[PDB]
Order: sequence, then C-alpha cells, then structure tokens
Amino acid sequence: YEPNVDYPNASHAGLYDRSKQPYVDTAIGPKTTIQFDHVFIKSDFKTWLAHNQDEAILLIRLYELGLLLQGRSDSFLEFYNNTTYITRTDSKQPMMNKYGKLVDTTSVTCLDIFLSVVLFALNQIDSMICDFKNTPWINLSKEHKKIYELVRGIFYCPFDANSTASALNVNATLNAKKTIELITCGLIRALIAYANLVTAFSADKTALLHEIL
Amino acid sequence: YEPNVDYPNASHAGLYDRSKQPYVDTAIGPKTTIQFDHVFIKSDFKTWLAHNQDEAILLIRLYELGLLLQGRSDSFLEFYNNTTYITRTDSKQPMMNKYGKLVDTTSVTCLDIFLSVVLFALNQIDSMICDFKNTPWINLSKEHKKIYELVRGIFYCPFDANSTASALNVNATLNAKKTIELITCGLIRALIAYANLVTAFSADKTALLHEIL
Ligand SMILES: [Ca+2]
Ligand SMILES: [Ca+2]
Repeated sequence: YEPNVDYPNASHAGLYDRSKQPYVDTAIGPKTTIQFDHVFIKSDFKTWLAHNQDEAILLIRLYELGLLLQGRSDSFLEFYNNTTYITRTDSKQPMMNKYGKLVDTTSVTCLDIFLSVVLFALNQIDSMICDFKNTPWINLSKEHKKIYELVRGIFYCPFDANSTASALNVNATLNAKKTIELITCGLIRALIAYANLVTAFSADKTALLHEIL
Repeated sequence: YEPNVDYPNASHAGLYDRSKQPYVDTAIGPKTTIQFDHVFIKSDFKTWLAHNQDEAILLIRLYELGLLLQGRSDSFLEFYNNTTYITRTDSKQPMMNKYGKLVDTTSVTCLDIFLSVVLFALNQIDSMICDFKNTPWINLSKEHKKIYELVRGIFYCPFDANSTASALNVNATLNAKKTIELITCGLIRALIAYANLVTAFSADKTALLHEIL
C-alpha cells in the first residue's frame, strides 16, 4: 500500500520528493513508450536512452559498424545524410541525429533489429580480441584483421633520430597492443551499457505481455 | 521459400544436414521451452543454457552473490542443500544442481527474477572496479570493500628470507591489483555471456508476444 507510488504526479507536489526532474516520469509520447501491435507501455528502455545519452551514442556507433559487417551497404553509406549544417557542430552530430530517431522509434520490431545489430558488432569485436590474445605472438585470422582495422578506424628518439628506426620495430607491437587495450576498455563499457539496456527492454516486454492479455 | 526450414525433422533425414546433434532442435519439454500465461515457445534462452553450460554456471554463481548482496539470507544459506552425496564429486556440484533447476524453470516471471539478480551482481562488481581504479592510490568505499572481499571469496625472498618483510609491503598492492585483473577478466566473460543470454530471452519474448496475440 503506497499511494505515493500510485499517484506520482500528486507525489511530486509534496515536500519529500527528491526526484532530479519531477514530472518527467509521467510524460507520454513516442520518446518515452514502446508498442507491440499498437499496445503501448511506458518504457524502461526509453528512460535508459534518456538518462545515458553518452553511452547510447557509443552503442549507435556499434550499430553503424554492425551494418558494414553485415554488408548493409546503402544503410551504411547514407548514415550521415540529412545533417543540414555546412559547418562543424557537435563532434558526434550524425550519431546525435540517429539517437533522436532511435528515441522516436516505438515498435518492438524495429528496436529488436537495433539491438540485434549492436550485439552482432559486440560479438565480432570480442571474437577479434580473443584471437589477438590467444598467443603472445600476434597472429589474426583474415576476418579478424578486418575487424581490427574497422574498429580502429570507426572509433622518435630525439637523442639519435637514426635510432628511431629500431624503435619503430620494437614499438609496432606496443601500438597494436595499446589499440587492443583501448578497444577492450570500450567493449567493457559498451557491454555494461548493453546488459542494462537490453534488460530494461526485456522488462518492458514483460510489461507488454501483461497488458496484451 | 525453404521447405528444409519448415520441416526440420524431415531435413535431418537428408544428406546435407551438418547439425552437430540432429533432432535435438525439435525436442519439446520444460528444458527447452518457456511460457507466459501457459503459452509456450521453444526458447533461445534454454538453447543458450544448453550450449553454454560452463558460462551458465558462472552466471549462477553471480546469482548466489546477488542473493547475499540483497540480504536474501535464507535463500543464500540453503543454496547448497539437497546434494545427496557424502563424498566429493564435480567441483561445482551445487551450481550444477541449480543449473538443472534453471533449465527446468519455464515461467517468464521466474526467469525475470533470475536475470534481475544476476544483473544486480554484475553492476555491483563493475561499480567496485570503477572505484578501485579511479585513483592510482587504492581507496575503496565501505560498500566496495565488502564487494571486493565477497567476489574474491565466492570465486618469500629465498636469498634473504628477512627481506620478505619488505617484499610483502611492496607486494600487497600487486596482490590486490592481480585480484582486480582476475575479477575484470571474469566480468568481461560474464558480460558477453549475459548480453547474449538476455538477448535470446528478449527474442523469446517477442515470439511469445506474437503467439499470445
Ligand atoms: Ca591469434
Ligand atoms: Ca577509489
């Protein structure tokens, strides 16, 4: 028995509400709901995207990578269209635009496709790192060389300059390993984000199952 | 148009089937399905548990940790009951027993509870590692000291022995950092497992939504 939970708008007009953005939790529209068969629920998945915009854009970047790895040529090549500006703005402008459209996407069908492509990219990257690290001598399969360079892209000895030649040979592996440490840190952050986001989506679907009955 | 996909048992009697365990894919029972409101689907989630038993037991261990961190005292303290043997067997025997019961669990309601507790444990561990690493000097919050020791548990200088005293002071941090590297590797593996498992569960729920209509 918790009237403050049944009546959240009335609760927000009290003296003991500590919410950071009162009343946002009852705003209803495409940006805060999902639907299956045009039955709507207020979506934990949409709330996550709003609370965690920074990580959501990291996952959108993975979607773009997934598209290229699935040969979705047109989707990939048009992914930065319709940005309007002829000048620089946010460094992540095309990703920010897609984030807005993802927030606007209500159908479970379309959101299933999004998470499926992101997970495909995450598994591809994990498989490439396992291959990198399975022997101290670095040897990658053909497909994993491609994944290595794709992730790397979509994301001197002043005392005796002649000695830099030897330094470069020694350092080639340090640079590759540094790339993999960076990719590994990005993957852990993307995985913790994905785990939480898809659990929120899973809980939203239970809510839909309850309501569709 | 793919008759071999509509008629998988007939396909398994052909000359071009490469499946590793033909006919397993049409076995129907509690161990291969889930249900909502007693509407059943053949479950990707159950197939994952069967293909990935090793990782499933890692996630079950996280459930047990989650229980202790949520104060579920009775569930925790009884979690190794009913093992029958008075001798040693599989090193993971109580976890193996629980794995069998998880595979036997059909209701979406109960499986939601499982994943929710596991995710709680994963987030707790990630938060503890972020705290460990946020300064080179190691300082953990009170709650994170507890999480550090819980995860660590649930999972000499022969030339001049006197010098070991100094060695131990130097090595205390190396041991703690080694623990965190080990925990970090376990977390990445648990996260990649969880990502795939809960996506399979999410896809199963879409299948249920389609069928419940
Ligand atoms: Ca290799
Ligand atoms: Ca700290």
